[PDB]
Order: sequence, then C-alpha cells, then structure tokens
Amino acid sequence: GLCAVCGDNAACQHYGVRTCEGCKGFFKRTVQKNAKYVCLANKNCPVDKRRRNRCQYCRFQKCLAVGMVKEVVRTDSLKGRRGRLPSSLISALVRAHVDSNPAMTSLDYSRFQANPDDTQHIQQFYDLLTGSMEIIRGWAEKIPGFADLPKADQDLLFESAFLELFVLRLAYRSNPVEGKLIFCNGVVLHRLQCVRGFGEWIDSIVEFSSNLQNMNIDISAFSCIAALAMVTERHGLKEPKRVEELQNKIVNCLKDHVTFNNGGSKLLGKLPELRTLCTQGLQRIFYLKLEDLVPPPAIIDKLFLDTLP
DNA sequence: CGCATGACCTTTTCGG
DNA sequence: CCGAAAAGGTCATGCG
Ligand SMILES: [Zn+2]
Ligand SMILES: [Zn+2]
Repeated sequence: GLCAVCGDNAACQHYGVRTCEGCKGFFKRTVQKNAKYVCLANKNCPVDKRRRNRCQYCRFQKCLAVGMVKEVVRTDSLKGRRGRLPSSLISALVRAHVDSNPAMTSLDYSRFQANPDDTQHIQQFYDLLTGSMEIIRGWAEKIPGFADLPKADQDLLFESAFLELFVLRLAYRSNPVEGKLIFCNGVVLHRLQCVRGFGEWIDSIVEFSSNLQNMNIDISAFSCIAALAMVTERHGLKEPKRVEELQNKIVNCLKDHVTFNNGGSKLLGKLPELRTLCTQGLQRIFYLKLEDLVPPPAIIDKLFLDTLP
C-alpha cells in the first residue's frame, strides 16, 4: 500500500517514484499527448484511491509533485522501444506578515539613545537574533502550503532563508531617515547603539532600508517578496517540484496584484544586494567566533553559515 | 458509441 | 542461462 500519488498498492518504481499501475498509466498517457487539464476549484482537489479519476488536472499536479519525471517517458528515436536501455492567497500572505510584526503605534523606546557615548552589548545582539527565529518560523508556517511540506524541507527552507528574512523585514519596518532600527519585539535603537554588536554591517543595512523604502512598496507586494525569499529551490529538498509549484503560485499572485491597482522588477534588481548584505552578516559572526571573547551560540553560528548553498 | 481507465502482458538490460 | 526491475503494448470494462 505504497503509492506516492493515490495510496493504492505499489510493487515497483515508475518514472522515478513508487506508484500504482493506474497513476503509471495516467502519467505515461498525459505526457505522450502533451494533454492539458482544467481545474473547476482552487487547484487542491483530494486525490486518493477512489477520488483520483475526478479532477484530472489535480491528479497530474500531485504526480509531478512527489517527483515523477516527464523526461523518462520516451519520444524521438526511443519512441515505442520497451525494456531497460543500454548505458485569498495574497490576503493570507499579508495576514502572516501583520500578525508577526509589532503594533507601530506602541513600540518600546526604553533603551533608545541618539548619541550613546561591552560583552553585554554583543549579548543583546545575539538576543535580538534568537528572538526573531521563533517568530520568523511562526510567519513561515502560516504561508499556505508550507506546513504541508516534508518536515525535512521546512527545516532546510527556514535555515537557508533565516538571515535573508531578518534583514529584509528589519529594513521594511525601520525608519532610516532618523537612523532608527525597529526590531520584531518593538524595541527601538539608533544605528550608533547597534554598531557595538552588528559592526559596520549596520551602516550597510540602513542604506538598503533607505533604497527599499524609497520604492514605496505596498504591503501586498512586500508580503509576496518575503514569501519568494523563503519558498525557493535549494539543494537537499526531498520534494523540489512541490516547492517549485508553490513558488510559482506566489509569483502569479504578485503579478495579478501589480497588473491591477499599480497599472499594467526594480526590487529584484537589488535582490542580489540582499545576498551581499547577508554575506557581510556572516563575516561579522566569523569575526566574533575567531575573537573567542564572547562566542556566538551554536544556533547563530549554524544559521549564518547556512546562507550559502 | 468513442474514449479513458488499469490489470496484466512482452520486451530489454544487467550480473551471478 | 534466468530472475529482477522497469520501460511500452494490449485490450476488457465503465462512463456519459
Ligand atoms: Zn497511484
Ligand atoms: Zn481540481
């Protein structure tokens, strides 16, 4: 009772996955004809042993997800040759963003200082980072599709994107015009307070924040960008195509929105600057590790090394 | 009817 | 040789 698609009896691998003779036949025939199917719902129909033959579109979407391989189906020179060969979404994305950041009408200025004038300051740095991990995982689990993924792939997607997200969010909620950094827990510090912990990295962060805010990005669009930062292809994914199909929903989600209220980009034109910002982060953690004066805890060390392939 | 379905067939290769 | 794995081939059956 082993079939990755419909859960029927499976006694072999066909086109890459453990599959029943049925889902084998369906996949073969689909690809041989280039056939395209029409969902009469949300593109999420139930597909199990009895219901499989109803929404054809949704069966062939689940086939593709668990890892079945269009390429294995033979054509051209290998046609008819048998045997082994010789060798709303947008609303949820916004809700998830809003429930995970603090009420801007009630921040905390208890520590703020526009002219501050040591191991304690480096500790408070690690605390702001460890604080954001619980919350950014919270955010991720509320992206539609993410908690349906394999627990392995969730953990991989989170560790790969944690630093890219802590920065991107910090950059979108802070007030750079007044040198003001606002964290997830609503604390407020001036760049010059932060320099003790972040290093000169912070100056690079405030510059990004300037650029990003000077594009006046509405919350619906930011809400999608943050999703595309996390839900992306990575080495180690047990089920890539699932992650690929989800990324693809979110993109078309973002397109539909821009070709509506904003008329018929420049942001992704500095999505490379974000990756460069993050390496600058890693340089800082390496410095603190190697100084061995107050050492980053394992979990920090791990998740800064993990913003490379 | 004409067409999808799927249980069960034959074909190919490998390695002991 | 001959079995294991996994490609396409062959229809009888069910559907609308
Ligand atoms: Zn199946
Ligand atoms: Zn469907």
